[PDB]
Amino acid sequence: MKFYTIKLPKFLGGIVRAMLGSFRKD
Repeated sequence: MKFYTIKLPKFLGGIVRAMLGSFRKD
């Protein structure tokens, strides 16, 4: 939540947004 425990650069950050951007709740 606060930050990813993974030392990733923006893995989920750029990707997970894509997932949501594809979900489009409203």
